[PDB]
Amino acid sequence: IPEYVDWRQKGAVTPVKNQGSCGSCWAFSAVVTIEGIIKIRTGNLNEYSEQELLDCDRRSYGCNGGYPWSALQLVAQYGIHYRNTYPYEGVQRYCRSREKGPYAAKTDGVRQVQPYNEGALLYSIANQPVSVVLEAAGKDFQLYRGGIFVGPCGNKVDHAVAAVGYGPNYILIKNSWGTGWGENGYIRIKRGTGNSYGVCGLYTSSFYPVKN
Repeated sequence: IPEYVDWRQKGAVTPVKNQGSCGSCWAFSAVVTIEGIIKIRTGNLNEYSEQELLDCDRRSYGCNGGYPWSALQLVAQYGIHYRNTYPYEGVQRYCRSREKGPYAAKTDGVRQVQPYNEGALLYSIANQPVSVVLEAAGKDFQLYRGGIFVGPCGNKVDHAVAAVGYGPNYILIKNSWGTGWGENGYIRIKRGTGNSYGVCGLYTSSFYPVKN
């Protein structure tokens, strides 16, 4: 695997989104990975619906939070429409999938990255973007304006995000707080510190879609 990976220089990442007030980060995170794998397999970059996971994953708690792994199973069993067909509302409605016609994409399952393992995360990112969680509740995280973020933060992971690259000293994260946060919506979190949690808990639970 190479020293730098940035899926944006491969055209596999869509613009930065803003989830709003709704605790819909789990849905945001999942759709990053799905836009990623479908580009990698088909050579096309598409935007998919966070609002359909919001409404339709039963497992997760709508605007109160939820699970990128439940969302990514829903897309493996059923599929997902495009974003322009089932646009973001930032409120949980009921599941409208059956109304919006046949799914635009379906994936073939979901895998877990082995947790607490920087190298297994780096090797997964070198393959495609990955859904990751971290502790975002801290002020230092919220106030982040750019540079390689080192904390402070703990590991009471609370927020799902997508890892779309890495370098020698960082992992490159697409967040869902719009472009005025961070580096135009992105954060570079420090890696290689030897905290098996990863900085802010980054190594706690990572999942990626499987598409043949």
